[PDB]
Amino acid sequence: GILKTLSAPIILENSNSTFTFLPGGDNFEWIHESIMINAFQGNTLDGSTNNLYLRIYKDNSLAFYPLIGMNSKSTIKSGTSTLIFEGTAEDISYTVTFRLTPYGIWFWDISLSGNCNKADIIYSQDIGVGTKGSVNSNELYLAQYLGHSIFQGDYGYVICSRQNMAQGDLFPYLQQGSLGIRSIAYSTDGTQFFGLSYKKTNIPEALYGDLPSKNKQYELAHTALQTEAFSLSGTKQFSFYGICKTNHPEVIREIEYIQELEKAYAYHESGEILPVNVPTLQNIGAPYASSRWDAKQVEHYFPKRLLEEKEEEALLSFFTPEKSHVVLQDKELTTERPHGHILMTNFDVTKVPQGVVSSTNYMYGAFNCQFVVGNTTYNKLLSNHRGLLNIQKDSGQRIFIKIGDCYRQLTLPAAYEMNVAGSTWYYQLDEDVLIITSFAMYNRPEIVLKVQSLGHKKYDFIVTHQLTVGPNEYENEIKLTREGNILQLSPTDPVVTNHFYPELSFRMRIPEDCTLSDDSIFFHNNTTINPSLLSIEILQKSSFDIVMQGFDTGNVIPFLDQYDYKEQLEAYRIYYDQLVCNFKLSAPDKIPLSAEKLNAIIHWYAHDALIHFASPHGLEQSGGAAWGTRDVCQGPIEFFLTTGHFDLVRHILITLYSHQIEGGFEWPQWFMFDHYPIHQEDCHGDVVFWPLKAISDYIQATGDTSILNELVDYRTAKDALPTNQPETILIHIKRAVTTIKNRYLSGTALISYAGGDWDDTLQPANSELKENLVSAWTQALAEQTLELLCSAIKGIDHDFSKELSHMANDIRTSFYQYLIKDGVIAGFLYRESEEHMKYMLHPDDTESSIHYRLLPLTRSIIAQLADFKLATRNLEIIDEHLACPDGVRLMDHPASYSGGISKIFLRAEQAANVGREISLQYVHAHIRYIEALATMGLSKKAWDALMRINPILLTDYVPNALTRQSNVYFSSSEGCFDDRYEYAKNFDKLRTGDINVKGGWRLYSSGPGIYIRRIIADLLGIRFGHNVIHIDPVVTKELDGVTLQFTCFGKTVFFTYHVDDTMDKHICVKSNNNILPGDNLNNIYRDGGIQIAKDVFLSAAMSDNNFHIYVKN
Ligand SMILES: OC[C@H]1O[C@@H](O[C@@H]2[C@@H](O)[C@H](O)[C@@H](CO)O[C@@H]2O)[C@H](O)[C@@H](O)[C@@H]1O
Ligand SMILES: OC[C@H]1CNC[C@@H](O)[C@@H]1O
Repeated sequence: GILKTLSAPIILENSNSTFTFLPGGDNFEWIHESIMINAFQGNTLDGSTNNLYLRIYKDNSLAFYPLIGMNSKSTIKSGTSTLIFEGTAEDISYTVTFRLTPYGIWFWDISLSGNCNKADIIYSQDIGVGTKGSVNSNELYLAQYLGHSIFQGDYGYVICSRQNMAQGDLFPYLQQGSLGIRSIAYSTDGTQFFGLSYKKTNIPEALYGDLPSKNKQYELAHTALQTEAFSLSGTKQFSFYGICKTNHPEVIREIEYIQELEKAYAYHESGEILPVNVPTLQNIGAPYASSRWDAKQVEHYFPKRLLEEKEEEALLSFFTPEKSHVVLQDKELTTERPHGHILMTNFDVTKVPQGVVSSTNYMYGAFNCQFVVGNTTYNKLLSNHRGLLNIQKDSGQRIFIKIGDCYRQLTLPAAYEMNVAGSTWYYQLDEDVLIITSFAMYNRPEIVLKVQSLGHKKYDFIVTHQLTVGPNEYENEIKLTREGNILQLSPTDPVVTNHFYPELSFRMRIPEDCTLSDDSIFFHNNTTINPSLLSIEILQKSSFDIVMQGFDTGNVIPFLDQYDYKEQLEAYRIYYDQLVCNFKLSAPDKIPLSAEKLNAIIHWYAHDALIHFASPHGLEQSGGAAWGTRDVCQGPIEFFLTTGHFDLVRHILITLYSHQIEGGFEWPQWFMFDHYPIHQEDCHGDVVFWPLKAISDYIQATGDTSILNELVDYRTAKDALPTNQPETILIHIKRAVTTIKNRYLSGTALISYAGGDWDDTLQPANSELKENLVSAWTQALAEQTLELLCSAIKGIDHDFSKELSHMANDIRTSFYQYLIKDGVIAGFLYRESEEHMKYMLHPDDTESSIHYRLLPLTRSIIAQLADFKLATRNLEIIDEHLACPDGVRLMDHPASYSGGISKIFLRAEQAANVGREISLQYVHAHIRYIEALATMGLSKKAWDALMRINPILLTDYVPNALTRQSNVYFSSSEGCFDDRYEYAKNFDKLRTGDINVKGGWRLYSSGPGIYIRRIIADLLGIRFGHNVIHIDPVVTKELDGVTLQFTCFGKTVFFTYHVDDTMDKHICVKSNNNILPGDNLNNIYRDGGIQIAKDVFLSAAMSDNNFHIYVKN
């Protein structure tokens, strides 16, 4: 069987515009010249996110009715550019006329007939305002750059929106308002309209009240307008309108296009407008959310609880001794981002993995989205999760359960339990509990769904699956075959449609007695709308399973007889223990809370880091697949070096060097690491340093200078294909170093900024800024990297090593000579020539509102480039200008924002949303601050900083932090500022904790891996070198008497810490009371740690594996 693709059957056209709808009149794709206007495509079971609601007020009730889409009771007629919806709501008769005019302008003309005392209308419209590709790739991201301006016109509120992030070359625009009726209130974000409560109730919260009339610049661009209320006795008529422009290079200052709007309003099509068939749902009800569990029920299902989070004495979340994290219903209804989880199969940890199976799931009944095998974008069976509030709830795998006469889609459970192997949902039903589990198999490319009635009661179910079989829903036809209870799914025309994985297939094992269809079973007349919705009806069962297999290379394996969760959980526990070298903190007395948070989080961060490495995607950032060049060089390499996964790092490095670009001899920004030849050949200015630093770190850790002699190819810039001109890794390095030498500004060793540094929002706004800026952060990184390379290469190429030392020293000299003034490292220097220089992000830049930058302060310290005086000053500057309760900030003031046009920096001046790097607390940079503090031996500050970004019981540690998912990494911390203007004005509230702060994007980040390295290597102080162990703790007094279990060179040992201010030496290490000999480490800021030979360490370990570490702060 060939599954066809969904095509929207209602197609409205007019000059430069194609607006399509599903048969219920739900929005599908609204396109004006290449610009997609809506944010979300409707689906055949939920409809679309937009609507028009009639509300009727009575003395004892408020009622609300959708007028459009499949949830209205509307009949529909269509012409070539017009739709007419007709129906009744109570005893009001209505018509809604949709018009698509030639002017990139549309209208919803409403007509109401009847008799009632008080009514109003709410207009509701999700908005994208980007190319179709940008919208599809990430709606949240696109929304962040969509800047809303609010005005009063003739008929109250009008909302004008400019997309600040370039779409092709264009800055597109929307305007929305009302005509013939006043819009008395407005909102601009989906969180305002639907509310968090929607995730349980399935009712938009705003429908019960008044819109707030505030512009919230967040991730769910969603315009709502509320009319003045009116009585009806007779007929009343009025319209809403929209305007789309593909390019509006200026900032928005006023209502525009008034004359065009008037011309468009006179527009009517000449053609006939004829009835069309509207399909209707059959015995399908509203969604089903579980009732909440009370304290007694929680206690019964979860008797053993740790790290309990409570708010007003109600339990929100907790951890278990089995290493699970459990989230109770009330917590999800208070987190702006939805609780979720990524499952990933195990792989051989000595090699770069391939064909790794992954799946995403979310608390609110998204049981399996984005099931993939290998490439997370292309090698996909199930559609991605989108949005935040589950308005569109048809993606991936979903479950309907028959309650009374009606199938009801499961949404919000009573509890949601995550472990590294699986997720479990607990739904309270009438006198029963339904348990759903989606879990990864060990050693097999499988995810398994199990459904179990606890009371062994029988139910009817429909399990739906929005198929892709490729990167996107609705894009390609699918080949589906069935042999008994085994389905096989694969792309049609696999060689051609997939040159690179021509054998890509999937299989599903389905229950014995089930029937198979598309969405036809949902509809009264059995009409198929979406043929790629794979529906499985399972009648009168108390349990069932669906087993899902992925094969990137067609190595099909038979299904097991029994699929047991517990066995997988046990195998994954061991794999994750080994991955972190059996890390475990203990004490004989009460373990300190900080240590208890580290034991709980270490395995969660290891999982996040391993995903970031092997299966590169996140929760919000679903579109990844590739390795970022600077990304793989940080989180994964630092994680793997810390835990002794050296063979893996070697293989990563070989793969990485194979992706260096022929000719330019830099790296791409990102590249696929599988068989897909895709990369981004244009790079930022810092990227080149990262593979150089990483190979040098690898060489220092292992002594494996052999890597330098490996013969390794390059890739071509344009088509990302192998060049078949291999050279030694040493020569790869020499070529990359030449690109660095050629960046010196003339007369100096100042490294030109080029395409930007670490901060992707700080790309230069023009070519003069690109050529003439110098990033002090980049300068410091260069110095550091070239010094590290010098050492790594010293034994192999004496001469190149001397040239590397000269470079590093000249860079060092220029750093001190040009980038420091009055003891303050400037964030940037602008140097057109010796005669025309200007500091930026420095106190001398008195024109600017920004006078301090974090990044150079931390990197200069990490590298031991900053002398003690400068390091000490750096820390005072942080304390006085950058330090907040939620961590250290990237600058002392926000980047400029003046309506979206860039002057100096690109995305930093374009983002309308206070979030991501624009939040100024980008957690990765805070982690480098921790690293800097550790380098300086400042244990109190370091451990305090470690805790400020630890999501476990975060609200207890940082009182102004809003709670968020406690078992996942959060990438940023942003003040609750609705727009950039308020953010600038009341910025200082961040320093003093007088504004709440909330978490950013989850999971996908270098953070988890570099956090793990801070914990183990820098703070606990256990680091590895060539046949040596380095012991160099930076611990507080509360770690006195605490022990770390850690596997060293394959031997489990126990490091017990003693903090002793009265010692003579800085450090002493003892086993069986014998002092271990070794040499002192080099550190310009404090007394160094100790280097102990591996044979010596291991010999002591054989007699007594309890090492006692005496350290003086
Ligand atoms: O997706 C928005 C996000 O993109 C960030 O950049 C990407 C990076 O995180 C990822 O590792 C690679 C490979 O998939 O693609 C991109 O370079 C960017 O740094 C952020 O500013 C944006 O928020
Ligand atoms: O701009 C800060 C960071 C954002 N995510 C990708 C990283 O490579 C980058 O440094």
